[PDB]
Amino acid sequence: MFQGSIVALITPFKEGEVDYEALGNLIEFHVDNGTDAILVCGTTGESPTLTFEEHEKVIEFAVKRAAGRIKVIAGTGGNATHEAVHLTAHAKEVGADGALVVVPYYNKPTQRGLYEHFKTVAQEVDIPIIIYNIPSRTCVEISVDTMFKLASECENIVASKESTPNMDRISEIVKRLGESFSVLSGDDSLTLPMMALGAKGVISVANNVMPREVKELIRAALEGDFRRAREIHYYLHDLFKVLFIETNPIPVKTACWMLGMCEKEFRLPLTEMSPENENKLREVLKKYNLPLKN
Amino acid sequence: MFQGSIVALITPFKEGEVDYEALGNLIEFHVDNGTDAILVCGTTGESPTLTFEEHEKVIEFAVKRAAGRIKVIAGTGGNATHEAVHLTAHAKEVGADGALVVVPYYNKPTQRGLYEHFKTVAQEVDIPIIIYNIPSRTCVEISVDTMFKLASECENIVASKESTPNMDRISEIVKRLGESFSVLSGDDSLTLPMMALGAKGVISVANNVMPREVKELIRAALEGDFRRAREIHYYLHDLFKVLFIETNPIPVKTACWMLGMCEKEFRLPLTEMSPENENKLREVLKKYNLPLKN
Amino acid sequence: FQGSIVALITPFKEGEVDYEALGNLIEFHVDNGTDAILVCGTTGESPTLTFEEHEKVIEFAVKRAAGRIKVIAGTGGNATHEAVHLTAHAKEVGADGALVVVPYYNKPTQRGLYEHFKTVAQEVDIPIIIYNIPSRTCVEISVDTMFKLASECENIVASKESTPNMDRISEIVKRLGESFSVLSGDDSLTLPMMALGAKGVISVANNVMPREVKELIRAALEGDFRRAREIHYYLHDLFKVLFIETNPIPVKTACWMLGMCEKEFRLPLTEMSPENENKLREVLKKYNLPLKN
Amino acid sequence: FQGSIVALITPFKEGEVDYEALGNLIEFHVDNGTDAILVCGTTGESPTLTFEEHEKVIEFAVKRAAGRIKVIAGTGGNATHEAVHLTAHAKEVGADGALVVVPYYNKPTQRGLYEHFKTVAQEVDIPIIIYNIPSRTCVEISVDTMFKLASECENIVASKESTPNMDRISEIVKRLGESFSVLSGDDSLTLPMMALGAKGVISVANNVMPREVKELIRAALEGDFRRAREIHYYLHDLFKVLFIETNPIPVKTACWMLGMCEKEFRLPLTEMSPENENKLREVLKKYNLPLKN
Repeated sequence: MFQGSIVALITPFKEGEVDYEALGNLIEFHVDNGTDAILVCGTTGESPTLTFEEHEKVIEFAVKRAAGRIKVIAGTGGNATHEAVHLTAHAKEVGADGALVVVPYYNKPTQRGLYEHFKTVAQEVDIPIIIYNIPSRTCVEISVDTMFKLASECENIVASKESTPNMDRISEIVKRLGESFSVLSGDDSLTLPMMALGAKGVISVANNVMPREVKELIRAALEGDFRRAREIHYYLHDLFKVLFIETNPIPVKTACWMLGMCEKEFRLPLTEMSPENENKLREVLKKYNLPLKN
Repeated sequence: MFQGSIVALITPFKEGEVDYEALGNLIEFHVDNGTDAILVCGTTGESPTLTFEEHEKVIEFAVKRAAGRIKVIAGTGGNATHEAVHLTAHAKEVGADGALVVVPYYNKPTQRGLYEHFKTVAQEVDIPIIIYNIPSRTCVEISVDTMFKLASECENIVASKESTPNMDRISEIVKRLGESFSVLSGDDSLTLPMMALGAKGVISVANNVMPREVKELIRAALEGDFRRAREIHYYLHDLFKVLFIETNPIPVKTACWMLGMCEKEFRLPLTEMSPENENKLREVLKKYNLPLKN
Repeated sequence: FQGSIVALITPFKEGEVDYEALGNLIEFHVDNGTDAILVCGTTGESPTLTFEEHEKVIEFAVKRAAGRIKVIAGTGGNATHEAVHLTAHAKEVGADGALVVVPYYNKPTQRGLYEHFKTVAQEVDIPIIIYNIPSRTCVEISVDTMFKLASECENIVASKESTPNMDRISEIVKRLGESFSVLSGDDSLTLPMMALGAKGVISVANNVMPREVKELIRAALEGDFRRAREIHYYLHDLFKVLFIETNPIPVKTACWMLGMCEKEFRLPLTEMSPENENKLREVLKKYNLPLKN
Repeated sequence: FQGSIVALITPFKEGEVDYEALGNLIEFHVDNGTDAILVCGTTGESPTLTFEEHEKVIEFAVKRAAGRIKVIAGTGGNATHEAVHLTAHAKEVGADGALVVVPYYNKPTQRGLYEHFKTVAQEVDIPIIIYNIPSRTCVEISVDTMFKLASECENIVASKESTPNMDRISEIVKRLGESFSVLSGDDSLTLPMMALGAKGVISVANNVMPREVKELIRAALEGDFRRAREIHYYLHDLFKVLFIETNPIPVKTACWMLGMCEKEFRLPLTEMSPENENKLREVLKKYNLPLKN
């Protein structure tokens, strides 16, 4: 059921606090632009620097604002199982449609550890769970064997956001976990090839600024029209690349600021772009004829 | 122009010499199974252990025996420019339809060195040239910038065999180089996603064993029917994987032996598979109900 | 900061920090000559300790140590504001230094890393040790950034390097002051790093064979690498087995066998596979360690 | 095999091997204390030399050196039959040893790696040095395979290790005999590898500063790492710049600047990017070297 165009929403900041009015407008932005679901408090949403309480407040707020018009997925994981259980329980409590649980970063648990982590959370909270695999950030990877064991034991574990350049891994997951499981692209530039292999959508960064176009790419792929998919993919390629000229979400939050959707404010260790890179970004957005407010 | 199902043909040996009887039968095998072109003396053909002379002989043998019934591409590269020019000139003289020139391995030339290497070969020999990029073996990669410059300056540098797991590189090549350039998959398990991005075919290891099925996969992709492409892809997945249980071409040549197409003979440093892996290979081939003779 | 420093494990007992075990651990190192105790590091399962447990463990280590042994507090994370607060607390309770890991997971730009450490350093007047371990953080603080940081912040005085790149060690030693201190972040690399100029090690092996490791350090610091090699190769098997599974799984299991703590981890960490635990036991018995479990 | 060994460049002139220049290079090393010369190695552009030139260069070197300095012949490739014949030729013409690289590009299995070296070693009674450089060959010979080879063939006596993994060096030193010799395959890692037990280096840097490198090796062999460190750090800038571009592009260019050979490579190798060549010149000037070009 998790499919289509999903946006990894940035978390607006103002006066060093979560900017709820901007977040609210961001939600409306996606409701009227065709986005299928919003992921709040994810990596792109700067969850590392959000307090545990801001996490629960943002999730609760998003659910209330969206109010069923679009799905709301909450980023509820970390590298501590007990903590992930509590936050996932909260998401369940406040009405979130699903929980995105990242593979534990930094402490590099064994595969048995990864199994017990996800199993513990899934058996504790009756909410759809999406595994989030991104080795380039977590410095560890959940094996397909482990994913298979997890999806088989917990009807609760239904999908995986894959931020991996290995198409072979996607093939393995699609083939082994079967049709009731859903693979979601964790990288905009790889959505087309991943969907050609059976992925059901993408949890996108580019979605933050060009919702309609990304949505179109997804529908073309879902329809099996890859001639049209390629057309959109190559048109959006420049955007996909520039959004990563610096560590995500630095570029995407900066782009949203340029479009007047939020304040140009991050929380350390994240910082504003280098003037040179920020100008490259502005120039790319202009080529797409986006209405820049700042 | 170079597209479809192309086989990276093994080079059969017998009594420590090239087995021309077996090589001839291999050519017949591909002529009546619909293969689009035969590539001889590539990595899968054990070019590393073939003398310059055997290279020359295998290429002429392939062209003459093919007798115009199937395209013949000659593997003519190495890591020394002078000899690459010489062998490529030979391929041209004996009527090869094209030359596959690998990115120099081991000596890791600079990008300028790669530019001069390929430019020299292309300008000296008027034969269509396919660049062969495989970083996992050569330990260096020809940048897209270098490829763009070469393709722009040399009319006969028309394609690239890409054995890379980076779909983004494929996107970059398709987008930056003309519609007049052809990208060929250099990895059987990656053919589907690469063609979804615009690749025109594959220089395959698997079609040595199942040419009809692989061509069917290519046909579906070219027609844009990725639903059918996926069915073939996943059907052939076990085959694609087992053929790399040990360094290519050890398993594929062993598979050809089991099918009775060649002797189970390699040239050191290559060796026969371990008894255990060989048995695992046989099990996979039986699963595909292949007519094993050995 | 120099010598044999131990990246101490954090004992657990039925869901909570085991302070009696931790207390014995402190005396264990006071009695064996260890130069300093690092609490709440990766080896101490910092990832699964709440913020309150961090500050609690840090104060407990300082107060129970009572100046008998130097205490270093692991106070970093990937959020600058939190790191400042925890580092301030370490300073507040009297820790001798603060180990601040390079932000993990969010991969800050070098400018971000600069501002991260600068902020903590300028806010808390306590000696700071940068902790670089790319294999876990998935990002690396550049030597250019370290140079700039050490040049501007007088209290940024050292770096724990868990890197297999000896060239990076050479660049740091060469570019940063003679005063700056490079501490090995990998037991297996202590000898080569010290031959290059490193001042010591923040070890994992220290948790079970404090005297032998201290011996390795002394020989290296004395310039007697003939002897350092003798100790290095003798402890080689120990060094390797301690990483048969993700650290601190092996070392805590070893401490348990030695009767130094309960066999309890916090998920996602788990007990070793029975076959790897058997391997660990065999190695320990080979060093004739008095196992109690 | 030990001490300071030079991976000699191969001078070219008008598309042919420049024997006059080569002879002078040999005298240069006899005059400056180099322990052995390796001809037709990666640094000597073996990839672009014909089998014929390989034979010619090796025979020329032995005849010129005439025992005043040891001569090691690069005789390997990724084809076993070919390596046997070239190695046989090296022994025939009087080479003191043969360096056989781990097969590149075709990625043999460990069994193939075993058979490759075993076949060469059993066919030719000449001391053999294994050359492991994963960054170029794209495969690595495991310590297990090395152990099996060294145990089986008395003439497989050493390994040139171009790896940044000190743990691999420790493993080789500990597992293989005291007789087996590990030689650094990277100038910047000679110090740490020797601190671990390596016996010398097959260097690129001593092509231009033979005396200084020799002193580094001597200090290390004597166990005086304080002195080894000052030389290591003194030569760091040189070690670094010699790899600003793929070796041997920088070192051959340096030799040309020193007037030791013509500025000529064989494609696919090319002259340095202009900006990089200028950076190289600056570094050599900093060392006050007598530049002729």
